[PDB]
Amino acid sequence: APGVRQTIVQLLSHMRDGKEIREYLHRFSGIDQERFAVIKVGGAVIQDDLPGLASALAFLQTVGLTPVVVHGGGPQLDAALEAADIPTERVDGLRVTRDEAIPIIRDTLTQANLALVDAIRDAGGRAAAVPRGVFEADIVDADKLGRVGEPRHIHLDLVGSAARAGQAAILACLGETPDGTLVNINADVAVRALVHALQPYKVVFLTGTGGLLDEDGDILSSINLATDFGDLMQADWVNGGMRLKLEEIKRLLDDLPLSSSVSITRPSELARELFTHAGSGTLIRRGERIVATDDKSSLDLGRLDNLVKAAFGRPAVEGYWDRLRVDRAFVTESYRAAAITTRLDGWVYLDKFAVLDDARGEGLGRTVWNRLVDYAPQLIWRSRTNNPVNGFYFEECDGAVRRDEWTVFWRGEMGPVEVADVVEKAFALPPTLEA
Amino acid sequence: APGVRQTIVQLLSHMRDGKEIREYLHRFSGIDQERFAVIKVGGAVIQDDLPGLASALAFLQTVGLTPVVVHGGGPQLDAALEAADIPTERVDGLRVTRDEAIPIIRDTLTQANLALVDAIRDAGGRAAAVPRGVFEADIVDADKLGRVGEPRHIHLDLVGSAARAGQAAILACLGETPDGTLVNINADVAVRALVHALQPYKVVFLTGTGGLLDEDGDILSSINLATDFGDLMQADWVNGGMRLKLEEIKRLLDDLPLSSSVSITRPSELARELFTHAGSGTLIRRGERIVATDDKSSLDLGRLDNLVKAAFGRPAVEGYWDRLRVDRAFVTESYRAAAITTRLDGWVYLDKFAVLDDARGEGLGRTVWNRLVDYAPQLIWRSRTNNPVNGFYFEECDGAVRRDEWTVFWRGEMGPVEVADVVEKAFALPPTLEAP
Ligand SMILES: CC(C)(COP(=O)(O)OP(=O)(O)OC[C@H]1O[C@@H](n2cnc3c(N)ncnc32)[C@H](O)[C@@H]1OP(=O)(O)O)[C@@H](O)C(=O)NCCC(=O)NCCS
Ligand SMILES: N[C@@H](CCC(=O)O)C(=O)O
Repeated sequence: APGVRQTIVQLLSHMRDGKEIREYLHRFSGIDQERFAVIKVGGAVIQDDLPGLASALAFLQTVGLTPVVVHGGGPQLDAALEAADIPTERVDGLRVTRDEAIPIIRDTLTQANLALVDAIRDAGGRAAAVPRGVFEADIVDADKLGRVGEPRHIHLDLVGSAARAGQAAILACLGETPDGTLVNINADVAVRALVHALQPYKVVFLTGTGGLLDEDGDILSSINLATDFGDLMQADWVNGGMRLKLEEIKRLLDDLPLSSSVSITRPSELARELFTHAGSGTLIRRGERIVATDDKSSLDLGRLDNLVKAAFGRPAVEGYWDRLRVDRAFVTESYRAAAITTRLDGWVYLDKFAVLDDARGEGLGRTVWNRLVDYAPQLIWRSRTNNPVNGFYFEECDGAVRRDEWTVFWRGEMGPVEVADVVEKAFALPPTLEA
Repeated sequence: APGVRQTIVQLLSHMRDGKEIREYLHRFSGIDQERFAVIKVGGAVIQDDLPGLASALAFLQTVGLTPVVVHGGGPQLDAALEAADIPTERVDGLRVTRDEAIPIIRDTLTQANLALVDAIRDAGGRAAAVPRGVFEADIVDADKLGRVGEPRHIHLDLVGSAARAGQAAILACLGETPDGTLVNINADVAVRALVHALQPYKVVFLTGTGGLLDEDGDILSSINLATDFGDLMQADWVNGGMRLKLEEIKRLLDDLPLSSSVSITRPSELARELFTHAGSGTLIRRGERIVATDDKSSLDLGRLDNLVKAAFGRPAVEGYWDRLRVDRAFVTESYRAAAITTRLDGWVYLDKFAVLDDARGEGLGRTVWNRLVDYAPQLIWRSRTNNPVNGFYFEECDGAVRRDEWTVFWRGEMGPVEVADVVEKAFALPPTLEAP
């Protein structure tokens, strides 16, 4: 109680991710009991890597947060104890469970549950076993699915306790009925119900794969449901399986504020993912729409003049804006990330790419970038040999010429000797921000 | 002890620099508690920045790491030494300090000691006051230099005590003859004797400037005495002071094991310095030497084939090694890092750069590489897209062209036409290594 809370202040204040951590914590003080963070976790995780999952969640709690873990039984019961005590598995719609199957489920869930609760503590944490008592559900089928039910009220009583106790709540997917009868609850429906009730600021999905994947099989860093979602469903390259993950994640995020955001990762990266503007693994949000224009008189110059001053660290120089010509402006509804292109001897030129810290974190920088380079297949830009955005530029560039102070990039398909003459012109261009 | 450990690690394991801090712990878990560091503090730094000082020294103490911090009063001591008076004389090259200076010196350092010890604790740490009882010296010269001495034997019992208890041992520079006589001790001669006695993994020199400087006047991230010490000592931009500093830093490091490393940095930087590849100071190793040669014959190509199978995921194609026509090669004395340069339509072109993780971190990747780009001012290379070292490449290139699979870099002033030419060539060169 004494030594912990304190000896991480005067600890992670000498660490490198340290200031950036203290700051989510503080601002993530939309405490309200357990409004902290709901976390679904695959059954094939509690199995194939417990000590990690358990170290992961222990860190959260000893750092400040109060996770509300929910868990399934996949491998451990979809296999083992049913192909074993020989009741077999009956899949109608998707998964029924006659009377004989119940004591197997009850048995196994309270096992993994406890497995996890104890593991966390083993790993430095404080946790609380909540195997039954939260999910009150009706049995909707009877003659069909046998003994499966739907969450008709959430009981936070027991969760509430753990929260004030400094413990993580570890909840299994069993629910009584209004008459006290046991029944199974697939975790998809059960995370909806819980996440509505609590209204959390964060929603993690801990999977073995620990991510969600772009067109090129790489990890999909960030999704803007507002802009990116449409194309995403109606997209040949996104499988049916993932399409659901989406149809079902929007369903979640639409039930929460815009403060809210879901994160899919694997435990070993979960922390580096909740506390870095980088991240690791897919982060999703309702996000904002982007307005795209070429009519300057259609732009909050003063608001933008703020966006720039804030992003760069210095003020644009006098009457810079009134002069500015403007080929195309892409600005996010909130004005927290913009790109403005002028022209240069007939090349699309990136005059300002300005994005704010928290805007980078919601993955909007990326979102503005995309629409820009979906506009300008040939694009020239410069940057200071300092601006730490250079590395993001270098992976988007196709060309790059370095000098002591400036660095010109291109993203067209022209060649070293074709750009040659326009590359020189960007270097020649004068600073439009001060010292 | 394995109680603290277990958990204080189960935290870092999730911190960006968690891995390197975890390692230091494990290394220095028992019996070597006092073998981790010999932190020397400028008398000037206990003056202005005492709080920040304590807060670093404190942050170490609070993760497992128990320093042996040594100090020497400096300025506050000269000011006080002129108060009473009789302050001057340097007959030799060290000061002369006579009987009258003593009572002041001892009570001046003693106070500085306490000051610091109590400071570390306020900061949150745990420390020990060792104002005297560690430095047993003989007395250099009677008449000439007064009551100055030279350390002969180090009595480490008081520091094992501290270290053993999880406490940073704060040692002040005060001597004591074998006939009991108390005596003045020069900090440098005193730190050398202690680093001997202890054989630390580290020897940190804390200052205000917090780093050594290059010809440019920027900071000198590192040094590789095996290679860099000759060059540095003939250079006309390396003044006296800095020569004399490197000299001493060498005498220490020749006396420690290989793993040892001297850092000179600033209190605010100590963490970054000791737990990031980069740090915020000048870091010095004894290091290993590099050979340069036009003479493929004169190389262990069997080793090299490994160095390159181990760096890259896979090994060179069949016959790559026979075939190869070396322009120049720089291989490190241990074949943990090598640049191999061939020729391409005239230009020097970089056919192999391979640096193992362990070597990349010790700072050899750069040592080979400076040696390369020094030989080949105009250089053309290439790298795959998914290559770890592309960022360092891009920091070092003068321009670069990127295609999906590969990327061609270059250095040196080089006309557009000159460059597009050679570039389309290096894109053409076929895989000298096997595929993924
Ligand atoms: C650009 C250049 C390198 C040549 O290649 P190119 O024919 O123009 O084609 P590009 O290099 O532009 O195409 C490469 C890019 O397309 C992109 N791309 C392709 N598929 C993609 C995908 N699924 N997702 C995202 N980006 C994708 C990339 O962003 C990539 O570069 P990257 O490595 O930074 O990611 C050029 O500077 C050049 O050398 N031109 C001169 C031509 C010549 O023959 N010169 C000789 C004498 S005149
Ligand atoms: N990336 C390596 C060589 C890879 C290859 O050409 O096969 C280098 O340039 O040093």
